[PDB]
Amino acid sequence: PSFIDYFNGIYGFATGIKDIMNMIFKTDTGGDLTLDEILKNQQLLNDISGKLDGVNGSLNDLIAQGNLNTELSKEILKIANEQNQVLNDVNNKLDAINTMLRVYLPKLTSMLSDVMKQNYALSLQIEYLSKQLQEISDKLDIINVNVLINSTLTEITPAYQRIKYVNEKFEELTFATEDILDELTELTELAKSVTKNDVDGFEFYLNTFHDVMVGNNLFGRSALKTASELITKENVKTSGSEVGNVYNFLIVLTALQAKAFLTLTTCRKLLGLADIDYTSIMNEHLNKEKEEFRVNILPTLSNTFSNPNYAKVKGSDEDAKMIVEAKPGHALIGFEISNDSITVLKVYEAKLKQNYQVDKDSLSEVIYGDMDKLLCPDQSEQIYYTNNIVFPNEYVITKIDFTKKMKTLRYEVTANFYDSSTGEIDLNKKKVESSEAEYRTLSANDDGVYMPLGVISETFLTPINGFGLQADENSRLITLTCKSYLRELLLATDLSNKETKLIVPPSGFISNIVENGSIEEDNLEPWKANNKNAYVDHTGGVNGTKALYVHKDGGISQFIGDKLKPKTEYVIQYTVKGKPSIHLKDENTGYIHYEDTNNNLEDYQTINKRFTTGTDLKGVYLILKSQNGDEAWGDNFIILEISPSEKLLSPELINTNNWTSTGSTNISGNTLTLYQGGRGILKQNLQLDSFSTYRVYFSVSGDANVRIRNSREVLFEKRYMSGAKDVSEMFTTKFEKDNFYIELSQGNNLYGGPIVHFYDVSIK
Amino acid sequence: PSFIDYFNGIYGFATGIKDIMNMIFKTDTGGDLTLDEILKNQQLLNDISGKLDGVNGSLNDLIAQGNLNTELSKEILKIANEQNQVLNDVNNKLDAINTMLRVYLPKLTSMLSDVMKQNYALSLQIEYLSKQLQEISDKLDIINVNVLINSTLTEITPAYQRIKYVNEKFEELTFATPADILDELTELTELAKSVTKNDVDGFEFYLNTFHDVMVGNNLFGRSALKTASELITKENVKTSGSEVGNVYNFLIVLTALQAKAFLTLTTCRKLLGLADIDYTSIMNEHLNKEKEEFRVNILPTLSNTFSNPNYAKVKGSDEDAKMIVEAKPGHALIGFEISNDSITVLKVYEAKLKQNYQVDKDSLSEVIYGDMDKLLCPDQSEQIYYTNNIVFPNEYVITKIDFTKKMKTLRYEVTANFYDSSTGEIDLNKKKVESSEAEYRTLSANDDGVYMPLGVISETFLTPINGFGLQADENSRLITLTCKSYLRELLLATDLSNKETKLIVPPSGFISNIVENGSIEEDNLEPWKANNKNAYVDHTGGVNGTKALYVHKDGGISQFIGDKLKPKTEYVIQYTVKGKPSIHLKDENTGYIHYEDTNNNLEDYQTINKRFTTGTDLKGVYLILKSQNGDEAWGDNFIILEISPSEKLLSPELINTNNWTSTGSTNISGNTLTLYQGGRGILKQNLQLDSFSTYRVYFSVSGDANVRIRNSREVLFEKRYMSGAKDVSEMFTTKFEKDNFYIELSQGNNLYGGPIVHFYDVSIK
Repeated sequence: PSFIDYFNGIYGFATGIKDIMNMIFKTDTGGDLTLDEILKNQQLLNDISGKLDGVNGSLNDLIAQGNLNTELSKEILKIANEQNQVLNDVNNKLDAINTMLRVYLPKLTSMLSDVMKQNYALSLQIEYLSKQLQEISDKLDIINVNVLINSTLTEITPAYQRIKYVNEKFEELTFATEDILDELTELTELAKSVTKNDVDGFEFYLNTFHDVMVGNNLFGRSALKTASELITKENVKTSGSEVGNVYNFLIVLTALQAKAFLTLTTCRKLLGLADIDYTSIMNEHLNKEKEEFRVNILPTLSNTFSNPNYAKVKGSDEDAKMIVEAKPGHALIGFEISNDSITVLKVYEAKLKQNYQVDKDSLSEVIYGDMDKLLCPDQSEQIYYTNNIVFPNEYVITKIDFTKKMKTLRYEVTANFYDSSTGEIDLNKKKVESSEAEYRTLSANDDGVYMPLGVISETFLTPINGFGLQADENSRLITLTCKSYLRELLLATDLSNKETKLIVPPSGFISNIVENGSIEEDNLEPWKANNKNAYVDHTGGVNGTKALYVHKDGGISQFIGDKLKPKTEYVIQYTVKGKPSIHLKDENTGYIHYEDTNNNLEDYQTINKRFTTGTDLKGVYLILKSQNGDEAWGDNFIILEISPSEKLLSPELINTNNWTSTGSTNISGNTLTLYQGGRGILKQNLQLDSFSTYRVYFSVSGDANVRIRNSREVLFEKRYMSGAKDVSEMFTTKFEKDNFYIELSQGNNLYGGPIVHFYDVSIK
Repeated sequence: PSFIDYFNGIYGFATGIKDIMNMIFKTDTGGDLTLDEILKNQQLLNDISGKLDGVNGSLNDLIAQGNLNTELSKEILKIANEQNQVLNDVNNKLDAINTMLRVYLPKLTSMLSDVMKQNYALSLQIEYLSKQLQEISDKLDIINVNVLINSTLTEITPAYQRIKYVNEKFEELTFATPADILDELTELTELAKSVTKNDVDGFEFYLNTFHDVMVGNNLFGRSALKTASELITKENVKTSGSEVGNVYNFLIVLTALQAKAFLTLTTCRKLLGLADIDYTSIMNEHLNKEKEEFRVNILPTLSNTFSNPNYAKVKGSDEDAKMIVEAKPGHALIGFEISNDSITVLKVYEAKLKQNYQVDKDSLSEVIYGDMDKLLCPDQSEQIYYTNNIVFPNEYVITKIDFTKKMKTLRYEVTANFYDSSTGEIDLNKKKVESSEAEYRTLSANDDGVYMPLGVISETFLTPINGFGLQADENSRLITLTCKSYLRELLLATDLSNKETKLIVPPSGFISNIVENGSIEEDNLEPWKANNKNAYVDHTGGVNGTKALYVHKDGGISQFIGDKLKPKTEYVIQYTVKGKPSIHLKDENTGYIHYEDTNNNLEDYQTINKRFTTGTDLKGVYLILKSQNGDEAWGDNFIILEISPSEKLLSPELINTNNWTSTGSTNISGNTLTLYQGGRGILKQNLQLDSFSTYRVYFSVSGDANVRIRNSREVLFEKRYMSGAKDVSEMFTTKFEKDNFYIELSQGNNLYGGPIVHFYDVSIK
């Protein structure tokens, strides 16, 4: 589960905790004593009143039982009235204490609830970031332990254990809370053990945690440094960059510390103790850790991130192409390639606001499906022009083309100028391509090639500065490495202690049209059941969800006709169990776009297909029934709009009307003829792109020589000599694109009479 | 944050804390055994007692004066007895509370006020030294180390953390010191109960283990001092001091930790009214054992030389200049500092000595020099650094260091005056050493500037300088100034012998500046002043945590500094400012404008530093900070330094036409020399050259010639230019000679008759 709200940085929740601490302090419960002192005085007055009241009762009873004289009874009544006045004063004080305690208890419960509210509001972010931390930690099963790591762990685990224990137990008890003192026994014990001055108390371990993190030890290193060196390992394959991962680590550390200080203040207030204002110390710790990370950690980190995983794939080698394009004001900020059933690529766009921030409102998601065929070949070889583009700062990638001509993979990137101060991207473009001199070829192999997979995006969505593809032929690996502006955004917003705003890449598809596809909201306001059957089976679904179910003949339907397009391709996906039947059906007209029937899926199976739409569209809706009369239940309904893929157009270039001939040579329609004995040649000027590839076709008879070259560089040249029946040849252009020409020639002396012929000479 | 005050060494704060502990012992609390007596119930218990005593007295009078004698009277006796029990409990509680409030509270509040007042200065000193030691430790590497270093760290980290935290917490809770006073006393008593509780892992246990690790009584006989010295002595560690000073600073920090820990322990045991133990004996034993360990097993194996900590790329014109870093009569050089914030500047500290090389705080003059980058660095034409480490004997203190950059070479001459160890007077008995000739090193011409030294060149505490050396690395193009100190002797004589120690610390601030309150830290601008009701002290502004001067409309903040100046002497101005300021050093009389800085759209704080000269009446000059036109701007860190004048190089001509001892057929016509072919004649001229100096000989020769500048037994230069000798300038040195040097212009041939050879403009410069 991911959160769509901003993250606000460490400064964000630091200021939040400061506000909560101010809220705790401003409250004036009693302002006279503490809880323990209140209860001690309560017991004191209880015992005093009990003894005095027993005495007075005994006196009154034994004097009323037998009255003897006038003066004796008079003085007895006088002293009894005086003692009763004293008892009334004692009882007044005791009732004042009782009222103080009765206004104390509920006030403290309300304060703890108000605390826990914002504490839980914050805890979700650190929960997701700690989940990512655990994901990166699982990869540490192959990194052997070093003396540095051993020492840092043995030094930090006690303080960390104690701080985590205190925080989690305080949260647990404050949640369990929602006389009362008998119920607050555990909370009071915790507050008394946490606010206790001791040689090895809680504040001691907090301070030593900070000192071992920032590195204020006499002869100790900063634990942030060792943690970054551990995270920044080559064997560890994570989704984001190194800046992002060490930033997540710093986030979890500062969150632990801030929650600890908050629990400390809340416990002090619960016990009625004085207010110490730990805001200053918390800010000192957090800011010192931030400055450590900024000065001695961040500069030596990489801001480039690649794909974490690969997948064996086979892609048709038939001239593929795609164009990951952003809108005029939008930019590219992240990718994700999924290869469960279909090889889909989601791309995130967004408007920028300032200091490379990402506008959450404008966050859009585009889909592509040509990655399989593009990146990986099926049977016959492949070529990739490996070159990591690196645009300068202030430029953000907006368009990334992939043009697979014959068997090459060439890509061109463009970066628009982004003003850092403002959030606008002007139409000042810098175009780079994959240089020629450095290409790498994957040989034809029966098994599939390893295509990138997973999330290619910074831990927090940010603009992309550079793009590159790499290929390894020894292992047939492919990697897509991008470059982000996270260092700049951090140094500008969070490491300068200013307002931060960040977005985390979500796990699901934002663009999917089917609302409540996962069916997590128990109320099916989007969906609906026609007949009194087919309901929400909570036990079913993708483990912890609420699946849609069908029994007899009543199918659950959802209207999604409007949010579609005509003839545009779409991708359907859904997990189901039993014998289901899914149909994307239109009420008007009997057109059936997607239909899935007859699937004895005893266990949950994930079906993913592609289709097209062609109808009125406005009257279309999704339907889930049961095959014939059986029962079945599904979940995770997804319908994605994949962007149309453009077909690579190939101009003929060569035309019979552009054959500059010299000497005895004749061009008849579509045939060329060079006569032996003459010094003639057929030169033709061409217009070739910069770093493109081209394919020349010839059908030649006789001895011939052909050279496609420039004045100072030659792309292709060959004398086929006797045999030249038919030949197709690939040739590249490199950084040239100027004054290129083809020469059909044959230089000999006393060869007269015979001739050489060319047919179907073409550049495609 | 330095402090200009005699840092009395371990002996100092040791005896101070011993006195404080004895005073704490002398404090009398009495019967303060009722700690679990809430003092905030005095009024309640007093009211209850005052209201119950009346009833008790009424019952007593009834049973006494009353004539009733019956079991009724017996029951009345029982009732009175129960009321008396209640009253007696209330009165016992009230009496305990009153005693604790009128005997136990005033004594302790006074005692703790005194404890804190005395700990103030010790805390200041030890906090500065702790900052320095933490910088050093940051400059350390502990990744790849032995088993002994690892064991010492394992053994010393927990106790160190515990003791440091406990000291800081006790200091905070004491400074904390009505319901607030009693709550703070409750916090102090909780901390005291935790510190003094009977467990094997108590504060005392950690103190004793800290001592055992400092002395070497651990598993491996490895004292923490030995690992500290081994880690600080490595080549990678570059600090502003020697190994002696750095390990002594380590010892100071840790012994101060221990002493303050013993003080907190005594204060806690007294606050809880516990049996006294007299930790003064244990404190003295620990500190003396650790000082003895340092003196015996650590100090002898340390080097008392300190070099430059940092380097900076810098260039310098090939123009020749002479500099004389000297100390006034009776003074001595005790430290330097090369700062290149904006321009290269050299602070030099001079002070009179008192005894055992102790520096006098009162006499701590500071001089400034500005021609260090133009002297230590070349611009575009190579450089020759003469490198030799001088080492004077004991009782001799450096007073003058003279750099003479005659040509493209660098060489220095040091002078050391005799110093009496017993008294504090430095006689005028001088020993002069120079940079030996045979060992010079050349930096080739390179477009990129050379790495000039930078940082504080001085022991951790200002001490006299014994020897000086310049070293140069050609491959790395580095330059280092390695000086030698007397800290070992000053310590063996004062501190490690348990005697009154007096140590000063490099102030880390241009004391020489004439702008009072330049940093503007004192909120009350008694020196400065505002003409109009505007331009005030912006506390939020300034170098992070300071109080900057501000200007808005047309009222500029001014400070009078006309007197403390000189006419035509060069000065350096420096100041940080934000906004659009306008700084002017203006004289009320005459419209002369010495320094003027206007039009600087410094949106962020920028540090402007410039040089200038003064020429006016001077007595009516003052500094002014206004805003350009009408904008606003605020600055801070105002500094005006008087740089010592630099002397220009005077190079004797030496060669005069009136001293040409000619032999054979040779003729000298005015400024031309002519040797006739066919004759056995030669032109010999005697010269007077200095010991370790360089000279440049210029010739314009026509014909075949040979020239040799040599002595009777050594030759400085010799060359036969043969056919072509149109013009030639040659550098030559003298080495350890300076006696009977002569130039010979000669050409030896047989049957060559008729032609001649001519020399012109032959000069030695």
